[PDB]
Amino acid sequence: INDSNTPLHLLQPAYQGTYGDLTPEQVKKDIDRVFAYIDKETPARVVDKNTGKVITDYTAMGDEAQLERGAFRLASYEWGVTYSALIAAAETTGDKRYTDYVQNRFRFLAEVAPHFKRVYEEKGKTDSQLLQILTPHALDDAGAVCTAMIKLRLKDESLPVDGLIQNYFDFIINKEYRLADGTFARNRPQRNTLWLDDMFMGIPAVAQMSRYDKEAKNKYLAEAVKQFLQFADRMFIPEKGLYRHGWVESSTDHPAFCWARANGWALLTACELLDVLPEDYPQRPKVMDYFRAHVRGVTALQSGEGFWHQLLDCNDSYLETSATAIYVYCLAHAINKGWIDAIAYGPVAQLGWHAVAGKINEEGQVEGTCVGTGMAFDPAFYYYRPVNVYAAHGYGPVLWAGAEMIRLLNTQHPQMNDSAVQYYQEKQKTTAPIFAVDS
Amino acid sequence: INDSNTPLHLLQPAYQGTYGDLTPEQVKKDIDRVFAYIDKETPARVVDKNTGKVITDYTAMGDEAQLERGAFRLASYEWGVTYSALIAAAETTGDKRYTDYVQNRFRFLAEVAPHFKRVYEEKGKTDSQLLQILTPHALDDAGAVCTAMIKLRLKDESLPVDGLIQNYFDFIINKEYRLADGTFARNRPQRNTLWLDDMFMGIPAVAQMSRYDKEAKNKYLAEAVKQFLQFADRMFIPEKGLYRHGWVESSTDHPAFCWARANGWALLTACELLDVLPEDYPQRPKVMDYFRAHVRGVTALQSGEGFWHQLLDCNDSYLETSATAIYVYCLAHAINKGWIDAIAYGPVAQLGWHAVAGKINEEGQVEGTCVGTGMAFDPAFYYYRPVNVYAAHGYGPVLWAGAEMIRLLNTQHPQMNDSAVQYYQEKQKTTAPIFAVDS
Amino acid sequence: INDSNTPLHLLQPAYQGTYGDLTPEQVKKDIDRVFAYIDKETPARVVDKNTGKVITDYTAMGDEAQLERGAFRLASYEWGVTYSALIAAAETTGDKRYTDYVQNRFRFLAEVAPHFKRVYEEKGKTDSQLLQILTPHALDDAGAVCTAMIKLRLKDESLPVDGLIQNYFDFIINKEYRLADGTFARNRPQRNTLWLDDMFMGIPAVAQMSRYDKEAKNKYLAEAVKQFLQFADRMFIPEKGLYRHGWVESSTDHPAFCWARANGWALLTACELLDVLPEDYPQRPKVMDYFRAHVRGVTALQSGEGFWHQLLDCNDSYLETSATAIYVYCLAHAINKGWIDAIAYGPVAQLGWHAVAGKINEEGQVEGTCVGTGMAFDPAFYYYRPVNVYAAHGYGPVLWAGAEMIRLLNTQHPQMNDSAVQYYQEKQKTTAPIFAVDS
Repeated sequence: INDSNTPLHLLQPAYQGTYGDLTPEQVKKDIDRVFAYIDKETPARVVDKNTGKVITDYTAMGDEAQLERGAFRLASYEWGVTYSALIAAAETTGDKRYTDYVQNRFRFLAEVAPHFKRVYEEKGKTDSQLLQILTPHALDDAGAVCTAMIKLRLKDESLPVDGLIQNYFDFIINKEYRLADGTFARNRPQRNTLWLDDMFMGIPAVAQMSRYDKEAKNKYLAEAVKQFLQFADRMFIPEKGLYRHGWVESSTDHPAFCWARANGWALLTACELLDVLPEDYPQRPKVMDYFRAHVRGVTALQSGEGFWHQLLDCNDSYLETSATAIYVYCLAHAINKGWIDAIAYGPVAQLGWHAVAGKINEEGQVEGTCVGTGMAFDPAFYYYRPVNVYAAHGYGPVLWAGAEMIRLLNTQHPQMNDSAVQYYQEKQKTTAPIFAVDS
Repeated sequence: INDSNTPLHLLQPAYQGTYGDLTPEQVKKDIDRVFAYIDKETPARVVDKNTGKVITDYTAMGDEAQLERGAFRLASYEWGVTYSALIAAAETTGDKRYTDYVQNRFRFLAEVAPHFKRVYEEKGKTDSQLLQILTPHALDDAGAVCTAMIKLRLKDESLPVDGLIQNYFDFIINKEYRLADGTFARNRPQRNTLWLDDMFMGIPAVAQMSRYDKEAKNKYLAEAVKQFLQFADRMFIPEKGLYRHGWVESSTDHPAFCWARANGWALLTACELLDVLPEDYPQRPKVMDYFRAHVRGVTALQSGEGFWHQLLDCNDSYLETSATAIYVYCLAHAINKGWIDAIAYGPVAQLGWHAVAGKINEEGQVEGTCVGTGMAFDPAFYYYRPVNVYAAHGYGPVLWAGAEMIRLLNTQHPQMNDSAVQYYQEKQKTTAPIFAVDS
Repeated sequence: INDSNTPLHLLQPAYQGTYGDLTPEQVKKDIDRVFAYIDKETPARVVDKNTGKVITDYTAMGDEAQLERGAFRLASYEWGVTYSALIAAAETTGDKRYTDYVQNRFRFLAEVAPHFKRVYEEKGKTDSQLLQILTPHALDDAGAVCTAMIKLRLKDESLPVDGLIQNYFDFIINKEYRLADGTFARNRPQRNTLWLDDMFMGIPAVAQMSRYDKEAKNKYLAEAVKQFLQFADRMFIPEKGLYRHGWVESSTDHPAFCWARANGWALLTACELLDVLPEDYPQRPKVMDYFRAHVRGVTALQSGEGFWHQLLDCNDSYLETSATAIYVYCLAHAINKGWIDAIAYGPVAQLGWHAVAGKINEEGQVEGTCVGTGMAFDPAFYYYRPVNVYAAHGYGPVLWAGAEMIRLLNTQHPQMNDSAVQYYQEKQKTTAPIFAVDS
């Protein structure tokens, strides 16, 4: 084996993860494993908190009743993402089990919410999970879930979630704290702080409400855009093509910690907003320009393992799964929508999927996901955020990425060429390992 | 332990070093350990170089006499930093032992210098340590020590260091080699070379002399500023917010090796100069702008361990203690002075202190300090500079950083919020792990 | 051993590879080891492909005849580089063995080519290595070899390579696929793709043909420049000072994978072109500006080990030998030619040579060379390219770098100063470890 008798250029590279060909059947097998797992870990039942006995007489129950505790909460913002993912997966795969799940959980929450409200009113206390639904106090308690409920209800008028949607959205649009200019804000950890996460916690709900409330379509399109641009003005870093995680209004400098998951939330927000805006919307160009600039900054920092780093621009920080999945979804979606180039980005998405699929264990858990994480102004905090299989943030994104990869693989015609994944818009009529595209 | 039954977001991160709360008492305990150590390793006595017998009849001694050799030289530029550090520490802590040390060493050097001069004149030879004091040949032999002597003498007219100050400063201002435009320069390793280190070796002395010589105040303020800006024009790299270690006038390109300690010296020079300049000094804005830009470039490159890298912009180069300490001092000082934002930078300084305190061993030595280091035009030289507990460069900076951290902690009200260090200007009236700041 | 009794600043650093002084004799010893090895692995004989029996009656042979297979192919583009390297090495060292080798191989190929053509015409098949020579189909099949043949023939009118040169160049200039604007291009892996490698596969041949065909000098100088600038417009990344490996015309974004070897090919192309252009050529300034900007971008990313990384701007990608060697050649050449500064770059080249020489094993093989590598749009492909001693790409560059380092060391007067390699244009009259340059 030498230069004269071997194509050294065709030697099998020693990848640590998987590389190369991907079939939509394999992607579906993997999201089905995650789906089967989360299905059994998100029970839609009321039980006695002391004995675990199933409660079915909701009119009679009291402060002993709670939602059965599986590994993941049904109405956390993390699960808001899962619900949106499964709505999308039903569409790209045609597997109605995915939407049956969302139907079932939403109908269950709609059914029981009023009874728990009555318990709270009579007893002064109830399941803390129900207080999140009934009395949200932050966009984290409302937006992602509200967004998914709007999406499904617009596909099914029989879905009885209007009461929940109105409650959630009344909080978002009328009660949530904002800066003087209206930008969704927090007073933690500092007064008048913007969190990159709130682009995603707040904007998709507003964008979807423009579709749900006919009377307020223009008003909500404009508010969704206004939020987007008021956040991006302050938080985007044009020199890097990345967003800072936080921005404190009083601070005279605004240090950038380009945390991967929140950068995922910003990329996903652009996708959610661009899914709704009319193609001739007058501010669409500015939003699209921001999206495209962010795509370029994020993708340049993909690691050799296909994952992205916890701090995106710090290649000594750990590789994190949930952000990686979010980016894969966004990139596949943007290619599918015609927003970004398939030749340039298809292989990025594909490699990212290989990376993510390698973290779906035999049980269907998603490994390597950063746990719930707030805002810091030092790098040690970010570098050392724990990872755990039970961090709920991994699940939605993996499902959504898989769903979108199936669409991408069913539309495009990727093929290995010279040992590299290449995207082709027409099927190449060759099995040669190295080839030129015909005229 | 899962998403439903655990706050995974409150799990204890597996830090390698310490993180979080810091009390001024702990900082003081640590600088006291360093102080006790250096006190016993910097003897202020004359001994016979052959027998070690203590010499007290200075009028009678000859070329056998030398300063007793402890681990660290009393009048090296490294110890010039230590003296300035201890002057500062006495002020922020109120511990007069720190200034007693400086008083003692300076009075000893003032006392013996004239006798060693007489030995040199009569015998043609004396202790090489005394030749550095009596006949300096480089800013390294004069500036940092002269600066500290001016600082203390202005606080104590009984301190008999005027002869030493005049000798040192005559060298600096009249004998030191300069470029055509007056910028302090060297002819090593190449003709007409600027060393970033000389910002610190030369400028603070000139700035302090403006305070010491009433007649020449304006002249020395102007020269200090002129040096600063003539160095920064050539050596600052605006695209990085960092300084190059060296600049050779003849070279048509000026490669940047952003060596951490010398970048510390440049940051410290800005602090020393800004401590002296009137707030309405006409060139102060340009100096402040340079300082602020350097702060932003340095802080962005802090590692996940709180240390900075030997080459700042090379995250594969070793983490170095002395530079880290210098940055901590500069950042705490700038916050204390109102030059930079506390919310943005307090946690940077605090993490850096945790990092540094972890390198103060039980003996009181400072580990991980880069040894004396000249100028190169290749990266291997910088990457492989040895570290040693006896590198004197670590001591001053750790003491000075600790002193300034005590001030910072006694003024600000930092507190953990959502597992991250946050700086508050008013004490928050809560022990909740996660909280919003009140209106 | 402490601060008072030891120059800690003069302690021996624990380098992993070699550092410091380099003699032209040592460099020559190392290239002689590589040369002896490749000499025995590149046999210039025809043999029966079944038995290995040497064939000397070329007029009588048939489709059984092939070039004897040693470890490296005689007319691959990799060996085109080797031939140019050895022409250069003969000049800087005066060792005629180097040019005797090239003479021998070129005369052998000139002698046998017509016989193999006759076999191909009569039998319909022949040695695939001869089909590359006789019927090139890509610049890889022609340019580098053609370039070397022109170079030697212009030094020796008796070298009977005009038929091969005309055949190769007819392909390059008239048959090779180009973009609409004339830029040499490929239709793999995508339609209308530019490969950074083709700067080197195509431009030097065109530049040399301007010297070989008197009638077409102006025409070929202009075409060489036009190619250079049409490639660089699209492929250079001014913000990084680096080139992207690929550029697909249809893509709306052009992702940058700054692959080290192809960046070497672009740097080498500038050297080959600048060797030919008149110093008053009207577009020379634009070419020189591109060269100088690339020098600055490449050199800033040299690792602490002296090697450069497989993806230049990804410090977590492997250190690669062939690119490193190419850069060393380019830098030494540019210093020797007066194009870049010796003080700034001599130590870069010198360290790079130490790095490369450490990969020349006792057998004379070159270790750590990336195998033949095509174009990807994901980083995993690049990060995981295999390395192999039989990758032919290492040999030419090491030889050429060594040859040019000998010239550099025989012209300049480098010397250790303060433990760092420093370049001096006049021999310094001192053996002191640390010194100032005299007035």
